[PDB]
Amino acid sequence: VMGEIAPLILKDEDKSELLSKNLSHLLGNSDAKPAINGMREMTEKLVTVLEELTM
DNA sequence: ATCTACGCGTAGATATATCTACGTTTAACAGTGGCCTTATTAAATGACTTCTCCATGATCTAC
Repeated sequence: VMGEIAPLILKDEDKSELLSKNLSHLLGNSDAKPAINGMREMTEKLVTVLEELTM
């Protein structure tokens, strides 16, 4: 996640400095929950980034 | 793994939103005619207390 999805999701940060963090900084584990499979904004951007990465 | 901070789920309190709809009979009448019983009978029979129980004085008779 922080290797590839984070730089495309987190727009303005140092990617190497992003490589040494916790998943919640970009996923938002305060919410998290199986609700990521729903229609939430982070789900939207994650799906967009995944679809762009693998075309 | 543990301490600490913070964002979120949630429950309680509150203001809001709910399209059709309207017009819902106006008129004139609410029987005009004639009758509202004609006959006849207005009981026919017999019965209308039944009975005692009397009041008073002269006379007979027993003690």
